[PDB]
Amino acid sequence: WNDGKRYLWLLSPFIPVLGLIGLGLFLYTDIGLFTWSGPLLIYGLIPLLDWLVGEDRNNPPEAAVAQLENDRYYRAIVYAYLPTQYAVTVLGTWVAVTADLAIWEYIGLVLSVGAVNGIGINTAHELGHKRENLDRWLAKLTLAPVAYGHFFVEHNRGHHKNVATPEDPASSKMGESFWAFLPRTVIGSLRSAWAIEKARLQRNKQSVWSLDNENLQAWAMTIVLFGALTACLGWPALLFLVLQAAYGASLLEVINYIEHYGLLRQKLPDGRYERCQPRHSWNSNHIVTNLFLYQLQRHSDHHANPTRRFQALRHFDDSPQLPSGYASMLIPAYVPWLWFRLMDPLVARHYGGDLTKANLYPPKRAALLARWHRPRYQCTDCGYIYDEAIGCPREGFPPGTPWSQIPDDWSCPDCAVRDKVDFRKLPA
Ligand SMILES: CCCCCCCCCCCC
Ligand SMILES: [Fe+3]
Ligand SMILES: [Fe+3]
Ligand SMILES: [Fe+3]
Repeated sequence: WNDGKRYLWLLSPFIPVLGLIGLGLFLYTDIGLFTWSGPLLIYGLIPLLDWLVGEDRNNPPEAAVAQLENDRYYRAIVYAYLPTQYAVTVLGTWVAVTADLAIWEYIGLVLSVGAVNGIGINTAHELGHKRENLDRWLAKLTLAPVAYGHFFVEHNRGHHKNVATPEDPASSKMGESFWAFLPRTVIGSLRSAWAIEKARLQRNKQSVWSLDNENLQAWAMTIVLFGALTACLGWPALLFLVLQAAYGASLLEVINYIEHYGLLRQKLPDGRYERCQPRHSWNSNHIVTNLFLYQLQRHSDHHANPTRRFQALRHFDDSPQLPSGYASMLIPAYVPWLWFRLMDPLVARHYGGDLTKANLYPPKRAALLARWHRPRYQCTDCGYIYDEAIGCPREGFPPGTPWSQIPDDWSCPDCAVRDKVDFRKLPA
């Protein structure tokens, strides 16, 4: 079974090359428009190829899935992204602090570098799920230029666990404007990351202000990079880096807004939420954007099986579908009323006119209800095996720890989507 779209994945590592070409053209021909090579590319060009080329509801055969995850080329693709984002950042900073510029082209440079680092954040997300030790460090390195390093902890252990619940500071509520959502998600991510790492360290009988704190390990790389650039160039370099990092963080947060807008997970008869399923996240199958990003828009199979590699994701008929691709709907997300008009009918239709099973904004509940309501152990998902003789030293359990001493709320440390009570006791 020939994959077909094998070499077409190369567009994903090609975006930083596009930014580099734009910077080179600006430096050579001295034309201002070439600075805006990022905003134009991700606002007018991509949501034009997305219109030209339609859907694709295709899945790999089950037999071929075994060998798709053992191909080194699909990992070389992701690895190739790294040694061009740093080049783009360095060149952009040098140009912004050295060459004479007007205000608007300075803004264009900021936006271009920020966009490159936002797709860098996407690559970091793709890298941080793999259980290989080297990939975690590579993801931490990738998150450095955008200065948002706590993502590696938060996404892996507080978002994938609290999907589509009124507690997660990463799931939208229907009726909530984006600008009323950005501070909430940013602050909640900070607090949750700090709390998670402090809890783990305290369980390990060690102070939070230690070199083992992964948040500090992630932020040290950003501190080092920014300090080196500032020492080489000066304060304007620091200002430019701060602005571009802010824009990249905004780019990540708008996608977080889009993914799970309005959905909700139903409580089990006992006091816990049901396991995450493909019907708890929006999905789309637009070819061009799924090529420029690493199969990102299929945020159902990944977000219910957070170990399948990006080349083996599937399409599920039960999931809700977006009107278009992600890049197609970024302008109709900064504008609140337009986004509401586009989305609210779709949510109501998906829930069959019964909006008592939706994540409703508390201040706007009554209006929406008036307008729309017309009625040895193993993990069963990722295969991780816990052995009493080996134990889990990272989580604070020394070797020789009987299964009874594990807390009931403990979750699988490869996927964090199954609790202790969901494991299966393997036979001797
Ligand atoms: C939850 C996965 C994070 C995805 C990060 C992508 C952010 C950049 C997307 C830009 C699309 C135009
Ligand atoms: Fe998500
Ligand atoms: Fe993920
Ligand atoms: Fe697991």
